[PDB]
Amino acid sequence: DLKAFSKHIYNAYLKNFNMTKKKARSILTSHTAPFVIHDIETLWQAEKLPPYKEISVHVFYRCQCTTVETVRELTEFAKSIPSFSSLFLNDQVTLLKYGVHEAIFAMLASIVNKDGLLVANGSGFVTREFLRSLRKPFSDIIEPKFEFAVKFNALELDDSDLALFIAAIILCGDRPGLMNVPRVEAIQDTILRALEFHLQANHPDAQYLFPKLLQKMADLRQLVTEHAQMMQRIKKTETETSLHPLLQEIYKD
Ligand SMILES: O=C(O)Cc1cccc(-c2noc(-c3ccccc3)c2C(=O)NCCOc2ccc(Cl)cc2Cl)c1
Repeated sequence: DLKAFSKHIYNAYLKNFNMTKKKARSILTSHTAPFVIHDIETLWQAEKLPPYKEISVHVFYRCQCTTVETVRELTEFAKSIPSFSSLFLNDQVTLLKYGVHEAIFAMLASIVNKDGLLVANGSGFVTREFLRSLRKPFSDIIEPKFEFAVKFNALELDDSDLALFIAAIILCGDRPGLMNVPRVEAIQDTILRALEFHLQANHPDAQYLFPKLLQKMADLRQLVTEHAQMMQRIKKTETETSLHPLLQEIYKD
């Protein structure tokens, strides 16, 4: 039953991610106010990490922290869904490795907002204007994600949808190096059907939300590809930086 499949996943989502969209959205609106980060002053105030010699590189190390923690929650999430863990440990790793960042930007969108994004599970808010004022290499690597999130959040999906959405992303039998490609495709088609079903149910007036959402899934594949290339260049031109060994493993390709 797809209805039972969409709920089981949704709960796996509720149990593995610290920041849900429901919560994030209310903060970015009400309840209590986050600490705004817009310069050396405030960023440290908020932190009151590898060796950094400037603000830009510093923020670079921040994002990594955010993405490492997310890769962790995503692994736990990806494991909470039975079928996935049945796959060979290798492929399990493959799926995560190549789909990890797509799952990250899609969810981070839930934390994003026109003027900035929430950090440390809502504790603070890093303004977009601050990010645009960093050395060219770093300023424009974060920006694309802002434009993506904004358009993405527009489809106005909720955690119940996201749960399925990121599942359909992590379980992509199209990643390079999969052993049992067919079994992955099998699992994904179930997810995609639970996704299909669920949407038409949860958002009945959004007629093309599904084919439209699948496209956003494509924009992410593209978004990450460009991101990896920029990571590449930051590794090549900003010899002073470095990346968490975990990210070091994911960016081996
Ligand atoms: O490649 C990695 O795995 C890590 C990495 C390295 C360099 C740039 C980005 C990257 N490019 O755009 C994004 C991005 C932008 C807007 C919304 C969502 C994502 C991020 C990203 O991972 N952001 C999360 C942390 O946001 C933080 C946290 C703390 C601070 Cl003080 C500042 C920032 Cl901006 C990620």
